[PDB]
Amino acid sequence: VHIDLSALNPELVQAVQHVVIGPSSLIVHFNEVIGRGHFGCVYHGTLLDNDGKKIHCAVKSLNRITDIGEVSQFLTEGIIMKDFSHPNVLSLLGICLRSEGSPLVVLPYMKHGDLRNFIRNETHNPTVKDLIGFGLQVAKGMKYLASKKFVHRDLAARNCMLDEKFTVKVADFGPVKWMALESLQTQKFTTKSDVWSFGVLLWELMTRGAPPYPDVNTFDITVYLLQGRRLLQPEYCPDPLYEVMLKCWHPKAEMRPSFSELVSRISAIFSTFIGEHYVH
Ligand SMILES: COc1cc2nccc(Oc3ccc(NC(=O)c4c(C)n(C)n(-c5ccccc5)c4=O)cc3F)c2cc1OC
Repeated sequence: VHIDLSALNPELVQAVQHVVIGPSSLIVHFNEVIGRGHFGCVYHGTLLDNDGKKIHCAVKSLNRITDIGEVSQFLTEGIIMKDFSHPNVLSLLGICLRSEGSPLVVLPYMKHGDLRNFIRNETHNPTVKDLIGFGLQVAKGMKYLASKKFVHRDLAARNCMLDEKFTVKVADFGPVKWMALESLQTQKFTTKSDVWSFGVLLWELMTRGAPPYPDVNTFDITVYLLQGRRLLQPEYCPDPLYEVMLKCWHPKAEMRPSFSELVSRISAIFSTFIGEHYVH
């Protein structure tokens, strides 16, 4: 991969400079990988500040970026994300623009990986409170994103990260069994469609990572929803939380709760529960 960085626009390169990091602070370990490939080609990295203080990070290689249009899109994506600062939204540590090799994305290392795999792992013992807690953290990261007027487009348990402190980090912003009714038939995406996906995400949490709609095909989902059928209440899901889920799957997007309202409602439910193995 050889990208001509001189073909990039002067004004956009200037705008991206505050997001750029390079070999004077970042060591990429190209011989050691992270994960199975859902998040792409990801390597271990180490970022150092001016005094030599080391930070563990994940370095993603954008191997499909070939032309200057794609690099330009990538830059702006980096600009947008670098502004974001919330405990429940994954940080962008920086990006690398290189003359040789694919563009790179630098994120803080997430010890416990993604949320779906954490909750499916039978050696972990989250309580009902723990799972509600994880859902509450997702809602707050989504509340911040919605306040910044950003549409996620791919919200699901698999796309939320878990750090060493068990802080949930919403990620992969910027999957038909997760899509709102209106997204499936009009291809439109809004904060309200993110709300539907959050409902499915909550359902995944209470089932500890069960696959949604196991007995309906991906092409039969639209009609299933139009017949007024919904995901069944999980064994460990309390009735008030199941109500929240059903409200998230309202056929009319505008009647769905906002993330502000969801944080409020889930916060109330969460406090009624006792017993937690993973404290954030
Ligand atoms: C221990 O196991 C793991 C630890 C892990 N630790 C950290 C990160 C991990 O994975 C990733 C998670 C998220 C992303 N990226 C995003 O969320 C991105 C967003 C929102 N934007 C906007 N961009 C973007 C796109 C263009 C330009 C600028 C940023 C992104 O790259 C990348 C990853 F590699 C891990 C995966 C692990 O196992 C799989």
